[PDB]
Amino acid sequence: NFPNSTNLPRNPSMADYEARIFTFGTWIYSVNKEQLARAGFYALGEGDKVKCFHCGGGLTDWKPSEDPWEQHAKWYPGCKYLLEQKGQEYINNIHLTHSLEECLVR
Ligand SMILES: C[C@@H]1CN(CC(=O)N2CCCC2)CC[NH2+]1
Ligand SMILES: [Zn+2]
Repeated sequence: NFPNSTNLPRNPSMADYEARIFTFGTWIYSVNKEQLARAGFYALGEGDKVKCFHCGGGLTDWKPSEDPWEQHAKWYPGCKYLLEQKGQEYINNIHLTHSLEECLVR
């Protein structure tokens, strides 16, 4: 499934922060659930699989050093939720950061 880059959320049932939060339940994983919800993510109930309510972009295997908004920008750069909450300056920063990384680690 392709990522939603329209201004309309793919899962409007999950558009409220309240809604997203309930999906987690007791959360054992290394990334903060409220942080994840704030970044538009709700839990799938399979390991630490989250999905963004707006773009539908899915992310998994959360390391403690990984930020929700950073990972959102990384994999779902076309998400209009992301664009709106963070701004384009932030998204460019994130991209330049990750690309410069993949060329210093590399
Ligand atoms: C949270 C972070 C996400 N990474 C990539 C991922 O989960 N993807 C699934 C769809 C394509 C990118 C793995 C490491 N942990
Ligand atoms: Zn998104």
